[PDB]
Amino acid sequence: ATVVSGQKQDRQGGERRRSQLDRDQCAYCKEKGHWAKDCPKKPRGPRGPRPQTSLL
RNA sequence: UUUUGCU
Ligand SMILES: [Zn+2]
Repeated sequence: ATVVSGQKQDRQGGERRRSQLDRDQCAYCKEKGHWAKDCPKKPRGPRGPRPQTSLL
């Protein structure tokens, strides 16, 4: 696959209180057990790799 | 809406 870093302006690095984000919690839905990267509410699947919807 | 969490 292709992967290239374009340009940047304001670097990222969010870190300032997270309620109680547990090491075994989700920072997406707020679920306990799965990770955000494993959140079943992620813009992935079942078919159609394209986040950020356009039409309602 | 929420990935603000090292492989
Ligand atoms: Zn989740």
